[PDB]
Amino acid sequence: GSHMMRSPYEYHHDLGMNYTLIRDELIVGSQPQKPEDIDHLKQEQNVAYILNLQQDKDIEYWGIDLDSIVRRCKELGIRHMRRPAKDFDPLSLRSQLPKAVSSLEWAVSEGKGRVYVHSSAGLGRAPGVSIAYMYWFCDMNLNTAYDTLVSKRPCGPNKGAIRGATYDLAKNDPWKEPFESLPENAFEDIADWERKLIQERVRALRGT
Ligand SMILES: OC[C@H]1O[C@H](O[C@H]2[C@H](O)[C@@H](O)[C@@H](O[C@H]3[C@H](O)[C@@H](O)[C@@H](O[C@H]4[C@H](O)[C@@H](O)[C@@H](O[C@H]5[C@H](O)[C@@H](O)[C@@H](O[C@H]6[C@H](O)[C@@H](O)[C@@H](O)O[C@@H]6CO)O[C@@H]5CO)O[C@@H]4CO)O[C@@H]3CO)O[C@@H]2CO)[C@H](O)[C@@H](O)[C@@H]1O
Ligand SMILES: OC[C@H]1O[C@H](O[C@H]2[C@H](O)[C@@H](O)[C@@H](O[C@H]3[C@H](O)[C@@H](O)[C@@H](O[C@H]4[C@H](O)[C@@H](O)[C@@H](O[C@H]5[C@H](O)[C@@H](O)[C@@H](O[C@H]6[C@H](O)[C@@H](O)[C@@H](O)O[C@@H]6CO)O[C@@H]5CO)O[C@@H]4CO)O[C@@H]3CO)O[C@@H]2CO)[C@H](O)[C@@H](O)[C@@H]1O
Ligand SMILES: OC[C@H]1O[C@H](O[C@H]2[C@H](O)[C@@H](O)[C@@H](O[C@H]3[C@H](O)[C@@H](O)[C@@H](O[C@H]4[C@H](O)[C@@H](O)[C@@H](O[C@H]5[C@H](O)[C@@H](O)[C@@H](O)O[C@@H]5CO)O[C@@H]4CO)O[C@@H]3CO)O[C@@H]2CO)[C@H](O)[C@@H](O)[C@@H]1O
Ligand SMILES: OC[C@H]1O[C@H](O[C@H]2[C@H](O)[C@@H](O)[C@@H](O[C@H]3[C@H](O)[C@@H](O)[C@@H](O[C@H]4[C@H](O)[C@@H](O)[C@@H](O[C@H]5[C@H](O)[C@@H](O)[C@@H](O)O[C@@H]5CO)O[C@@H]4CO)O[C@@H]3CO)O[C@@H]2CO)[C@H](O)[C@@H](O)[C@@H]1O
Repeated sequence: GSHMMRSPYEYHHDLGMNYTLIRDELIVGSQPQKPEDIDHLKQEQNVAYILNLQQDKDIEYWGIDLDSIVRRCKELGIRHMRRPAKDFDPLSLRSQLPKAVSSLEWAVSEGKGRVYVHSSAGLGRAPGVSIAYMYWFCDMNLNTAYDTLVSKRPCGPNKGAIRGATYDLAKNDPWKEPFESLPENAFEDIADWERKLIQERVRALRGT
């Protein structure tokens, strides 16, 4: 009916799982709600991996029977991966970014089909993870990676968290140069050695 918009971006769980193709290897969207959403993704999008960024309490709140989703994945040869991060929490997204990205980049490199990256709405966590991936592993800077995502799938993923994760992986002696004491554009882009260091540390998180 008639209604003021709660916030700038709203999650309409009642409209079913939604998603957006961002690059050919990479889909970002909301939680699959049923085993049938897995079949959809296999049949329509050649998805061979699911990266789920939700906590257990998210999954309980949204009433999802994750065991049956995961069972369907196994039946269809899809690999289902969990890397939880807190909802509405940019410091949690930041802390978990490197592990989440290692799972996504591993899957893309394995090459069996597309990767479906999701959180609850795919408005916060999953877009952040995807933007970090395109920045660190697809030879862009942070602003270009950010716009690649939000121009296709509008939302306000937290840029500071991604930039802060880039610092966490790349900066020598952080205690000497705290993130908060550095110019705001710091680590919006990276030198070649930094890009190589970040990639080595991310790939070394594989299977951890
Ligand atoms: O109930 C929830 C569920 O949660 C846990 O399982 C999840 C797990 O936490 C989560 O990471 C993910 O698992 C993914 C992973 O993120 C992906 O990256 C991918 O892992 C493969 C990896 O990319 C490959 O490199 C390969 O891993 C090799 C390593 O390269 C080797 O070095 C060696 O790793 C060992 C490592 O050196 C040590 O530090 C030590 O940490 O142990 C490591 C392994 O013992 O071996 C591994 C191979 O074992 O192969 C990986 C492919 O298998 O794919 C993973 C998905 O399978 O998602 C999980 C699912 O939610 C929890 O652990 C579950 O029990 C729990 O049910
Ligand atoms: O630039 C625009 C916009 O960008 C940013 O907003 C983004 C936001 O930060 C990001 O987290 C996301 O927001 C999503 C959210 O991730 C989704 O999950 C969905 O939210 C619904 C959620 O799934 C439900 O569980 C429910 O949340 C309830 C909780 O169940 C309650 O417990 C309570 O949680 C509060 C908790 O007690 C506190 O500890 C703390 O965690 O705060 C929590 C909430 O403040 O309340 C919430 C809500 O009342 O219902 C949720 C529906 O609201 O949908 C969200 C989008 O609507 O995506 C955003 C956009 O990309 C930026 O941060 C903003 O400032 C900026 O305006
Ligand atoms: O040897 C490697 C490298 O060394 C030298 O570069 C160093 C610079 O000389 C030194 O000044 C320092 O550069 C700073 C810069 O001073 C500072 O302004 C900041 O740069 C900002 C820009 O000011 C800002 O406009 C924006 O840049 C945009 C850019 O306009 C746009 O064209 C596009 O390409 O993307 C950019 C945004 O991603 O933001 C940047 C920062 O994000 O920060 C710099 C910090 O490093 O440090 C350099 C360190 O190497 C040589 O001059 C150089 O040619 C050598 O290759
Ligand atoms: O505004 C006009 C500006 O233009 C010219 O600078 C340009 C550089 O010459 C050019 O190379 C490019 O800068 C790149 C940079 O080379 C690249 O290394 C990267 O910079 C990163 C650092 O890698 C990263 O470590 C981090 O730097 C921190 C640093 O760790 C910290 O200790 C302290 O020094 O603060 C730094 C933050 O400034 O962050 C930056 C990323 O922000 O990416 C850079 C941006 O693309 O572009 C420069 C600007 O266009 C002229 O040389 C210069 O004199 C003029 O000021």
